[PDB]
Amino acid sequence: YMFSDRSTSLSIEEERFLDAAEYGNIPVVRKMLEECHSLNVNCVDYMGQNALQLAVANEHLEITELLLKKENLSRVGDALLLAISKGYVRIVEAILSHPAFAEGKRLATSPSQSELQQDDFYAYDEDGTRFSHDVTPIILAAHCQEYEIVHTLLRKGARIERPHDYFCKCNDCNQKQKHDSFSHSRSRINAYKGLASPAYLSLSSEDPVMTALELSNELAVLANIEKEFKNDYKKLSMQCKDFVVGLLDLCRNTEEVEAILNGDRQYQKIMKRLIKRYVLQAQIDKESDEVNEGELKEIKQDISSLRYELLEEKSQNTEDLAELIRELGEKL
Amino acid sequence: YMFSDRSTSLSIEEERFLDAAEYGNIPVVRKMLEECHSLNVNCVDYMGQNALQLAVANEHLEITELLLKKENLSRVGDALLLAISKGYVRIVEAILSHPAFAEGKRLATSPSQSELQQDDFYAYDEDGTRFSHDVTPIILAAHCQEYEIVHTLLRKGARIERPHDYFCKCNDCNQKQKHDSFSHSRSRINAYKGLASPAYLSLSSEDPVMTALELSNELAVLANIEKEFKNDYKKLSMQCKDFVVGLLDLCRNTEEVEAILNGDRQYQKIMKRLIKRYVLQAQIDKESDEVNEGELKEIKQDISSLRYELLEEKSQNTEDLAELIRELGEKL
Amino acid sequence: YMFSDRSTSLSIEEERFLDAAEYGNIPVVRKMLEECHSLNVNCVDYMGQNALQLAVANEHLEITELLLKKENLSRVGDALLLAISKGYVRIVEAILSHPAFAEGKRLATSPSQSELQQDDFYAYDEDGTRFSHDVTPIILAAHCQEYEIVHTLLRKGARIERPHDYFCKCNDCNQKQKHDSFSHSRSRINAYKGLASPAYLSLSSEDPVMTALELSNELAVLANIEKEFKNDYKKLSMQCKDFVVGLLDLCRNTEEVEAILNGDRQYQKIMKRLIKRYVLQAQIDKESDEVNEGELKEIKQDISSLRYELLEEKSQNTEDLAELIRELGEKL
Amino acid sequence: YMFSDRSTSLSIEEERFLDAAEYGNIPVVRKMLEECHSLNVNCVDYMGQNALQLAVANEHLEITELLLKKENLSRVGDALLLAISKGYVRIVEAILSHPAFAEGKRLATSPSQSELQQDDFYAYDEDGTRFSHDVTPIILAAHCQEYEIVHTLLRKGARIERPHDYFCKCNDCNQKQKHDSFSHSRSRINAYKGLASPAYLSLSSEDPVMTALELSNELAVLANIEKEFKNDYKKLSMQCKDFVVGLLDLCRNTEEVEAILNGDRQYQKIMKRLIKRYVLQAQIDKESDEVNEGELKEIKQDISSLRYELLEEKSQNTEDLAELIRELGEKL
Repeated sequence: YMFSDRSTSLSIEEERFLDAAEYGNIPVVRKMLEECHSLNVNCVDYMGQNALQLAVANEHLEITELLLKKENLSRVGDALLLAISKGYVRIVEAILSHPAFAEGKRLATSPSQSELQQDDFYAYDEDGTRFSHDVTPIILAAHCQEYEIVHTLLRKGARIERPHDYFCKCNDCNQKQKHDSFSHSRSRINAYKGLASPAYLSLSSEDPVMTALELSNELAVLANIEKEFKNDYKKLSMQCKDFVVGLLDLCRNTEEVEAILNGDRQYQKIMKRLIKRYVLQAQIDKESDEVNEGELKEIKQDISSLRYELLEEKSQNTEDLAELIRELGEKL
Repeated sequence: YMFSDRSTSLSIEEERFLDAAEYGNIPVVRKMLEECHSLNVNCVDYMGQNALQLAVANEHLEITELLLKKENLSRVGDALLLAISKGYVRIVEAILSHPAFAEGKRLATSPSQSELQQDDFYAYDEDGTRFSHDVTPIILAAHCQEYEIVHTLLRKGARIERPHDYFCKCNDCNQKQKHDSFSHSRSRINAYKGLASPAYLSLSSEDPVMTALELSNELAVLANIEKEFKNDYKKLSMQCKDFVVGLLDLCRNTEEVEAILNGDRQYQKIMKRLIKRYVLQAQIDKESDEVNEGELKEIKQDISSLRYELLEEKSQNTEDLAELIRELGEKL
Repeated sequence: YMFSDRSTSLSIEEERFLDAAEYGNIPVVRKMLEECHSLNVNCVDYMGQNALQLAVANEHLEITELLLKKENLSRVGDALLLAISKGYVRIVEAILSHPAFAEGKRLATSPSQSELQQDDFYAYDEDGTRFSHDVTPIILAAHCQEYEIVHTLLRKGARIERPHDYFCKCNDCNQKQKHDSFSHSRSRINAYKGLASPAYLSLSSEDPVMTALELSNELAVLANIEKEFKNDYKKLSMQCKDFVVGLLDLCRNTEEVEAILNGDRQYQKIMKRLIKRYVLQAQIDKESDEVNEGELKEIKQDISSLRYELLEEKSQNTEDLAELIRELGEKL
Repeated sequence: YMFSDRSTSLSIEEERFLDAAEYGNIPVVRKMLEECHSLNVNCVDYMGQNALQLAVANEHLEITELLLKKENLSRVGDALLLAISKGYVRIVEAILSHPAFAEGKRLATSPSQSELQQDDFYAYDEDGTRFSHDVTPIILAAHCQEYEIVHTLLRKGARIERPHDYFCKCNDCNQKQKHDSFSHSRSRINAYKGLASPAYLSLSSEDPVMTALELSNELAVLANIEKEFKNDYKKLSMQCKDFVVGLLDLCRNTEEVEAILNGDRQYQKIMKRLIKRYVLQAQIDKESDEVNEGELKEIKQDISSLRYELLEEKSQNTEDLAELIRELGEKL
């Protein structure tokens, strides 16, 4: 009558490996990755998550690099999605060095259809995604509003494609509408929430005030036309108006105020100054929010990882050294 | 006129051992457990708590394993109850390797009556329990709503037995009613709060929506019938309705919505997907609560434990090494 | 025009010593305490506080023990008051091993008058106290409501003496009234706030319900009689009523409820059980408050202390070892 | 279409150096500063910030001292402004040992005009300041209300010059008014907010009650006269009234109350006592605010810095030692 995902009982090797991957015990993971050639690294815990997922979820960077050194690894895309969703920057910039993300071939790609074609890349528990099918890395990065990850995914040449019209009549949109209505509406609202984020507006365009105003008007039209999610499509336009008002408020000089209120070389330079000012201001105001439990969980896990590394390092130190002095003590 | 539990004044050995067990000083606890054969490990502090209780209450895993290596230890069940009540996962999974919990013979057992028979296992200060007598580990795990501990205690084959009817007329229930009324009503409301937790509902049944609805109706009937705790029995049914509404809200596909709203292979697979989705969502929303003082207390105690371990380890390192180079310096 | 307490500019020795005492740099403090015989350990910072005060204020236990090894130290009583006011338990139990607190001769002593006689023990900046003159350690411990410190100061045989009547007519009270009115009223309200704390009520008497009720009635009489602080004297009686209601609420058995509501061997045992239950419950509810900045300041200072200790320890390690291998490399 | 400040793609040397400066990896920064003579230390990240700015923004003191050992460094004044704005005390007291702040020649200097003359000292991204041009270090220290930094900048002999009259008619004020109106009004309100801070009032004058009252009346006059920012000029006067009321509330003796309410040797001593009492009280009440995310970011970065230092130190330890025992093992 029990709910258990792992139907097969877990061996002692997989148990020590998964607790070591959960609590960042780096050197015994090195030992298990080297000496044990019967160690299935695609093992799952009681919930059904991989050692890479357990390593990413607790912010251990070193074991994530060490696991990415292996090549039989799976569910890497969901590890990237989880690291974006919690906002671990170095884990994202280490996962993006995997060969599956070499040319950007999986980051935000509409010609390789994620929802229509069973690509099966972003997946966990071989049965479904951790988010919607329409959610791609840069959409989730815009949803979580973390600026360094958005800039890294933009430097990889991945962007958010604007959704189609409310009645586009092309057979792709008609087929995606006919297969599921609620999923299609959720895809549209998720892509528009990704488009209306201050991170993507600040880092993706060249005239962010113009793009923000056009998006606000377009979201108001899709608000009053569409009946499902009729209020959230107005909240996104309110977020765009909030973004352009925050750009107005961060101006110091009267030249900056006139450059925003006019919009029209010099304008490119003053917009590149104001975008940087707004990014640093929003970074401070994200650093001035109250503290949730997950950050202390990260700190306690990093402390335990430090404990394991230092204890084993000094133990292997005294063994490797006392061997070489034992050779003396026997030799002399 | 002073209140003091330990009537006997504490020796210097017991003082150093209890401060070392309070602040996680691992190696001097190893030294006191080895070199001192007159060390009563059942010593109590000023409050009256054991070294195992002081070690569990501050989250020191290593000294908890080290104390469980000993065999004259007492009050292990209350250490398990305290580790469940604060939610230390590794301490629970290390305490459950003790031989008193080998076959599950003490976890959630109604044929071995905890309230009626003086089992005296879950006890502190030889005079009473840290909770009610009806509180067993999985009931407290459902009360604290921690999912990994509930899954571990369920894998041990322990479950919450449903309480009897409001007038069962069997002589066990009549005797437990005649011995104490307030204690019996508290036992009933504690067991029903354990049954209505989202952790036990999500991890214990096969059709959680059906069990949640049946429990909500049963709790509404026991709400309007019983006069004592007349509102809390409605709050539990409101929690069950909140649980089934949260399951409805976490659906993505229209197939998932239809699978919840109908209830009737494919349904087993879609329920095993939705239960995992709800578990991960509730884990995130538990990780998004504000921070209390006890977590920082845990972090400071782990930092002090790390300090003691590293300082003594490098000190014993330089002594063990400088001895072997002193043998040279005298020999050559 | 500048405000500066230290009129004499600070030498480089005193500067390195005071920054090392501020940030817990243990080994350079050992070096400065040993090799420098011209080091005035009563030096003050820019504010005017001693190295012991700076060491206590940031929770460094090791340098506090090291400074208490010295004997020319001053302002120890204010260090005890500061450690009580922030609630550092081990620093208090280490400061109470100083010879000035050997027999309890300074803890809570009315025959050695603190306000009338210029004892000059609890002092900083040679001009005044960090609190009122009537504030003694156990009064401040009752004000901060920390239970372990109250129990430690009670085991030292220090207690809070009840203030006199509103018109006592003894020449001591008349003289203390004639010297200052506002100071005398503040002394009375501070001593009554110390008497009405749940810590002192729970740890100081044998029948806490009777003492709490008598104190609540006495505080209501002094509320309606006295005009100055007319509402706070009612808030203390409300705190006493809150304490006895919390004792009523923590009862499990009907025997415990009847033992509270009656008050009259068996009653001594059941009160010693309920007092322990209330102490543990209030300790949990103190550990369930939100987090202030000072705890993170303590954690960051302990981290920096750990960094300094480990870095210097491994540096002195490699020097002490490489000397003894250099003797070889030159000898062979 | 991408927004990127660093138009030149970053080399692998600059990448390893900037990630090492971001996450406090001290020894590889030592290695890159020594062995690489083609390392442009004025490199910028994706945002456009220097290695000194990235090192200051995450509170790494050791790499900040190490970078200040170099002499081709730029944007030091904005590093000082950032360290003041986040309130890192040791980083400020280490940056003020740079030769650009030797005699106080850049701290708060009106004869060397910061807004009128293009001094280009406090700058980032070669295009603008992180704050207004009128913002100098002690004005920002008064804005952030951190007392140790205000005292350090006051001991450097830097002060806040009072702004001119609302119509001063001198050609400097007329020219600064004619060049920009909004910038001039922002400069006036920023300087008056710096003057009305409790830190500058408590640490800069000799009779703080008189200065606070004169400033409150002057700010009320500039409130009712000036139309722009008409309410904030009243909020500053309300802050001055709050400051003098807090000084009244912190009095213990009736002599202290009479010394405040009169204002008129003995008065100098009692004001020097009350100013110290208010400073310590405001320091406690700043340490009793809720916790934001940036403090945990500082703690996690210090933990990672400790990890890097200890791991490399023990690695270089075992290499340097095993070389000298290898010389033996080959020699004997």
